Amino acid sequence: GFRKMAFPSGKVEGCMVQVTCGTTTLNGLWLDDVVYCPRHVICTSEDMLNPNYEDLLIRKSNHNFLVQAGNVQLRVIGHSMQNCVLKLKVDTANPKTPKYKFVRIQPGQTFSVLACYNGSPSGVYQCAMRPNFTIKGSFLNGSCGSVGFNIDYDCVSFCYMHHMELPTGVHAGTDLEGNFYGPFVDRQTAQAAGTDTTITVNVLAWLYAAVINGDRWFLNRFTTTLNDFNLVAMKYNYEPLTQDHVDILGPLSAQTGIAVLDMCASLKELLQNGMNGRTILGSALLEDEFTPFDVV
Amino acid sequence: GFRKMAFPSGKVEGCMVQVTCGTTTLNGLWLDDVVYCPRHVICTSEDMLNPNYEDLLIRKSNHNFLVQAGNVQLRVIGHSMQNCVLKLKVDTANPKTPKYKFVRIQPGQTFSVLACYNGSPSGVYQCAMRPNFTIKGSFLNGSCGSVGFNIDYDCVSFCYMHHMELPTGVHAGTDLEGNFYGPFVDRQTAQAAGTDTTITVNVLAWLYAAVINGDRWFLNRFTTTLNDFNLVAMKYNYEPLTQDHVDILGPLSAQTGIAVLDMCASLKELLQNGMNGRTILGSALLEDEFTPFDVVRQC
Repeated sequence: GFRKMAFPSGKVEGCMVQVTCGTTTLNGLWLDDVVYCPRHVICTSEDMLNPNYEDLLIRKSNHNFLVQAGNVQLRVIGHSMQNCVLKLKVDTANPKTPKYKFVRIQPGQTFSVLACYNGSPSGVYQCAMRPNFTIKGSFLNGSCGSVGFNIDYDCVSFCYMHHMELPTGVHAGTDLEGNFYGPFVDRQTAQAAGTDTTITVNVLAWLYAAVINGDRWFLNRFTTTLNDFNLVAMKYNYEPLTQDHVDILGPLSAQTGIAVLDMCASLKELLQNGMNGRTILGSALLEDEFTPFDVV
Repeated sequence: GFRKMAFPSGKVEGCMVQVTCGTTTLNGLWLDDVVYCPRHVICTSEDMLNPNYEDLLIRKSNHNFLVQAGNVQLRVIGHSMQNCVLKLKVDTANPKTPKYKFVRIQPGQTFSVLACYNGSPSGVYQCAMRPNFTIKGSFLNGSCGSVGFNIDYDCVSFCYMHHMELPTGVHAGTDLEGNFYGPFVDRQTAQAAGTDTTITVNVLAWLYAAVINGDRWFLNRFTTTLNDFNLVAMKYNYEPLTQDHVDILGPLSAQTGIAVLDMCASLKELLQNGMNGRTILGSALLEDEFTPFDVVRQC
């Protein structure tokens, strides 16, 4: 918990391509002989109020789509839709295609984002899917989109594709089968995310991290109960805690000797009172974007 | 300036190898037909207090060094020391060598770090060189080193190579010509970094970013002198502002309508009042790891 690290992006950098239809250019993902991108790329400024993606797409032809892989143009030989992602079939398969799978994550899980600006991968950052199903991303100077992923050995797990900025600085998107995370639609219309909350089990995992790293000043002699803790949590805008969360933290409790409900008592008192001038793990903020697995 | 973003690491990943000497294995950088790595790889555990690097190196021959680029073994055909870096000549140039250059940075400047854990690249993060010439990196689960860079257009600027964790959590290292940043040496003797101060010019550039994104609540009607600002800033462990910092921010004060010394007056009030509970650019802390250059790119 020293610093929020992202996975190295190299395996993903060679899958990014630019996709143009009309005036709209944005980022696509090129795997085997298929390019994936948000289906809203076929829309024009006027289509976006309330489009019929079915209709507009049947009126589209292969030569309407310009796909650039660097300075190499890819010829589109087919297209289909799968929920909110358009699949463009291309003449050539990507020789840089890594071992990969598509997965869907849950709120509270973390991943790395390779962000597009000005038509190329330009930034990488680590983040978490919020409980309101948004991502607190960087959108400055707009964007050309982004892809979220994890690396598990040689295998890349793609878990997120960006579709839109929300009125707040946050982002919403889909998994790679085009299913949205959260209660959003890919139209131009009033949409606001639900209330965000702090991800409690990650905060706990992060305090476990500090104790391992020697920061121990917040421990106290007391315990609490799930029910007593959860009533305090809801008051402070923190997610409830379940027996599953307790189970998942069990390794950290057995390694450290601090029971989970004993550490919840520490977290309970940190809410009500605060850090004063002491810091945890060199940070004076409560971090909730480190998962248990991340602390390892 | 919402998220601290790092540069995509791929051009650097193709350059990381693994140098072994005796029982020590750590990360090296393979550019053209040279491998660069910390000279202390030739050190026995006994030698770390008072190592005689010239004595230790004259006693090595080329096949003492084991260089592995993933699965391939590279063959060492010569070696030389250049300050605190070992240069290992190998018989095959790296076919993945990017356009690159070696630059020495100054404190306050930012760069991305590709961190080696368990013999391979495994994490990437963005940081600044602190004014005491250390990095608040991340040291855990058996580091094998790291390499710092910026990417501009398509050229990689390599600026940092990690050598040691200091007894604090911070890390210290050299540029790629082997000169240490700061007053450190590559021996395990008592070394302590000077006080870490806040990089005043980066906070100001951040604040300008926040005005540009429409946050204005911290602004006040006052202005200050440079010498009065610096007198107050020092009592909070903020670096002093120089005239060069003022000029460098000029672009932002033009775009924004707020003079530099106007914005300093607002920073003075923030330090005196705290943020209450409010936030700037989403942050509840004053952020000092974005440079004016970083800020003028996004804004």
